[PDB]
Amino acid sequence: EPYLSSQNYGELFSNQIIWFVDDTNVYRVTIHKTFEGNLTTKPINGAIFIFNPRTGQLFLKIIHTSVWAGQKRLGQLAKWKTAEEVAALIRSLPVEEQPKQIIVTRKGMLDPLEVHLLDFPNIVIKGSELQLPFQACLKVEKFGDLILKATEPQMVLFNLYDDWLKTISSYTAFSRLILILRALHVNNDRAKVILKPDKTTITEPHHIWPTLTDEEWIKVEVQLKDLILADYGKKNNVNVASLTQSEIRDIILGMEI
Ligand SMILES: [Cl-]
Ligand code: NA
Ligand code: NA
Repeated sequence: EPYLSSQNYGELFSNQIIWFVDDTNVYRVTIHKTFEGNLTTKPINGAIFIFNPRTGQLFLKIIHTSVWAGQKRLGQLAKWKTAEEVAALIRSLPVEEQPKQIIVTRKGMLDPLEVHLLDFPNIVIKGSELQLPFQACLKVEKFGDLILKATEPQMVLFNLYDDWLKTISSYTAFSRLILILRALHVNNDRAKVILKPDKTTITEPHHIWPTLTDEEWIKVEVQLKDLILADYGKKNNVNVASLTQSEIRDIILGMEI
């Protein structure tokens, strides 16, 4: 499976078009109370996240619950549907915009993609030793509201780097994005506080993330990193002070240490 690693991910920022494909939340449920009072779940709209780490481009394919109607083994179906939708997107693009590499968030996507991309034999499909939680996008109201409200499947295009590439590298933007996503992933409440340093902190309507000065981003990034390491340390009973620089890099990236 896992070719992408914390020691070769510099590759991500070169000339080949690369997509991460996350199928984690294609078939999706929410917790709800039955009015009768009891706790249980109900299926809600899902999404495929398809992400280019150099450009910041996000293809968001909303999956309406109607696809599940009358089907068994929804976990399996979700994987096969994701592969079908990724293949469809590739075919819809001119050859010069088609990816050369697909990196799957989950190994379960390896085989379905191989089968659907049988007519694109030179596309490399690989797993990742990292664990980049694109699912944390669901905790961003913009995305959470859009997916939940959908009445039909649809593709919506976004960019997860906002205007950052005007002043910082893809690597630096990726590193910022991963800090944001992993922080949201592990502690939604604390991350959103960190991402709102001033009462005047706002996000532009055409953006995903707050408008912050260069200096404000530095502080945010320190605080997010601090949150991720403390959370990890608590979960794994490891003292943060004991961590090496390399271990810290691995933790942020979601890699096993
Ligand atoms: Cl760059
Ligand atoms: Na992984
Ligand atoms: Na700026």
